[PDB]
Amino acid sequence: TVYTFPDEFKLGAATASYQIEGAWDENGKGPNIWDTLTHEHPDYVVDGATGDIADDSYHLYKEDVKILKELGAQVYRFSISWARVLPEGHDNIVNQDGIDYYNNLINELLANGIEPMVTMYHWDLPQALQDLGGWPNLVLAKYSENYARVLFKNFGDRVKLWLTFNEPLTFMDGYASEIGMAPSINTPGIGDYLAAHTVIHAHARIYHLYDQEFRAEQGGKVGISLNINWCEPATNSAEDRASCENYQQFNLGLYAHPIFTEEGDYPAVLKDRVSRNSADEGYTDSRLPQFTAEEVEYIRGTHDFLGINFYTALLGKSGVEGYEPSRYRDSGVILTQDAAWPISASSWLKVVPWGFRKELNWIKNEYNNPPVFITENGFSDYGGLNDTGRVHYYTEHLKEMLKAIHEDGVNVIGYTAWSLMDNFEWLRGYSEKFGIYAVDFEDPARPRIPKESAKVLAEIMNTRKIPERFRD
Repeated sequence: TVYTFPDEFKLGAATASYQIEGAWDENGKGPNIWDTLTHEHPDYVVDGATGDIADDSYHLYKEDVKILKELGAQVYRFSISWARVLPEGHDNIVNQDGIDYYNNLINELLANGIEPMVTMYHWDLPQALQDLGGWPNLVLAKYSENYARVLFKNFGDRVKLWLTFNEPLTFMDGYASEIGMAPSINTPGIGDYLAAHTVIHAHARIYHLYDQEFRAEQGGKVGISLNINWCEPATNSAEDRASCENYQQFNLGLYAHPIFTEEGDYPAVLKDRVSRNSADEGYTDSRLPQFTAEEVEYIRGTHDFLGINFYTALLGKSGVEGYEPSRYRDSGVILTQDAAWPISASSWLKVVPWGFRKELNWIKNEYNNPPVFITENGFSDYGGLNDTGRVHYYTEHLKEMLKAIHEDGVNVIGYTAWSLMDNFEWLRGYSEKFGIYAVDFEDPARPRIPKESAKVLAEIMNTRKIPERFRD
């Protein structure tokens, strides 16, 4: 039984718009911040790669559905490109080609018995909105509401699973480095916190919009996808344990405390440590923005489930490091990775499957066992179809998740593998492969071909259990 998926549990695979679509300026699509980064700053990206074509899923979406059907996916998580739908960012112009494209994809999925799960914002902000400052400018919360209204109105009759944002912990870092994630602005410790603040407000406005304007008719669920690494105490000391709690609160709690707790607001440790550090550095005002009591009440409770992206673990020990100011320095933990952990093709990603179970338990206890949908989990290599490392990664992580469900009572409701196919891996270009299907980026037809991991995941989805040969 510990190896069998619950009957209602949903299994599938995930992608994101800029990573797969191409057609970056086709049929009225406006430019986004990743068009700008890859066009103006190819020195920031491995091989100077761009998403101009990527998997060409704008043209090849029927092929994506075909492979999802072959895999046996019950759910397909994908994102909508804001600037494909609203080319100017604002809602004055709706691009009918963009509406037609996502309707075509949704209708194709449903005709093939696959449920769509839609991420509204997966990092591809319209450049016109970044020109106002982007996420640090709170005016984007209302713009985000207006974007979501267009999405609910056009697609919500057929889409019943929504994520407002994907990994704001990551995309806020686009405001903490001059050479990093789009829009590549160097305001660490200041602009990244402002970006988080706007995202939380935007998420809450979108949830309330759904309640007010769409839920009665559409009957779907709205969540958010938050990434989090497990942080294992370097030693069993109380002080190293404290540092790991700081990590959870500074990385997951930054977003999940305001939304998923009864109290709301940011975690106390986040407010207190930033306030103290800001005072010590001579600022009149804390670098952490504040919610009013009315905002705390508006934001808390804005969820129907929690989306989690889980990949890896770190070791945490008591202490402080990093540049002043920065979120890492403010967090009061010294982070490392254990040399013994198996590696991937991504410097940050080590294979630590038991960390997944620990993280799921941390979330269960902190947030009172919310329904959790694993919206990403996956592994990188540099190429190859006989992807034994990826097969091991998935079978181990799925076993650890099933223990969390069956042994630990964690309410995990679904799981989408990152990714359906090799795609544009952001600053890593096409150099790091996360797909269960391989794609030849030198072939204009971009054929998708199954790796061993696709075959193993198909076997898992078909049998609804971990095969005997992968059990302990």
